[PDB]
Amino acid sequence: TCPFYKKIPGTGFTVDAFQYGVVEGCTAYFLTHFHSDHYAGLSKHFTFPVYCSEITGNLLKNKLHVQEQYIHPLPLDTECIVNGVKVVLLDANHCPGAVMILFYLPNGTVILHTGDFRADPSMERSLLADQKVHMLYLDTTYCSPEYTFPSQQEVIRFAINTAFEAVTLNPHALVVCGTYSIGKEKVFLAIADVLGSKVGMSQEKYKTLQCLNIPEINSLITTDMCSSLVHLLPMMQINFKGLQSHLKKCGGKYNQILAFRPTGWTHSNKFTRIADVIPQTKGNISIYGIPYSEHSSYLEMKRFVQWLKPQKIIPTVNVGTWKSRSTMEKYFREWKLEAGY
Ligand code: NI
Repeated sequence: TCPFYKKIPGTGFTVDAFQYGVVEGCTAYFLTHFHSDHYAGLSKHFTFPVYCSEITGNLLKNKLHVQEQYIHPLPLDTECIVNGVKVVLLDANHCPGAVMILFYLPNGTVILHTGDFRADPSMERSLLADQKVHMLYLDTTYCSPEYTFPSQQEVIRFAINTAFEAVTLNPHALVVCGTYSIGKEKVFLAIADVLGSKVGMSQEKYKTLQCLNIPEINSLITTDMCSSLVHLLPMMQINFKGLQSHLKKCGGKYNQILAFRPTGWTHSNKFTRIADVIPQTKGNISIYGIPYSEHSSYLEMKRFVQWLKPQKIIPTVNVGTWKSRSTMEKYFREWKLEAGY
């Protein structure tokens, strides 16, 4: 049965609620982004209206085979009436196609559902600036002060510089990057651009990337592995055994691998600056864990919420333990007392 924090009061609407069967009283199912914990339950047999971004709608139709007649894509930054209620979709600065949803309830209440997001000061100048929000359904993934990581720009700078140095020292090195979902495409695209290579990958991943409206994409990716010196592999294969086995398959073209594992936060963020990061190495194989996050840091989260000044906060992440819930509620009260709302 559908939990309370996925229902929007005073509407027929649910958010990211496809794994509960037919939800009583739901006339429209919103989907914030195409990540599996959120789309869990959708297939070609789904027969209710789904509201989402154009990019999420491309993935629904091509990857999950949802029939076209039940996909309702909405443009961003645009007031739209859905089943008699005004809604707006905003960019969530998460993965491609990810949105936040503003709902303007018939009784005058305004609700923001962030989906998954990486808060940014640029959001303070979206359509959020123009009016008050009463309730915030908040992505609280890293809601604790220990969660620090660098900007995405710093992380990409480190990766480009590392890859370009390695391959310039040894023109016979292969670069490999791990993936298990959409998001974080900048990691492998920026490295392939510095090296003058396309990115090589499986037919299934090429298919997924072709749904994302990235400009000039036919110029950046390929299924011809032999023509590429940046390869994408499943995240599970990014270990010494899996990489050794991949190197065997490349027909003696290469004699070294440099591999990247984009993770979220890891406890080595407590001690080591991005500049100082070092790989794990075994023989002719090196593996870098790089803290490329598509979720808010604690400080980014706090800044957003103190700017928005919501009357009530409903967390959507870390909601299963009393310890987590009590910790989050303590930070929300701190933020409110400090800023004075
Ligand atoms: Ni996500």
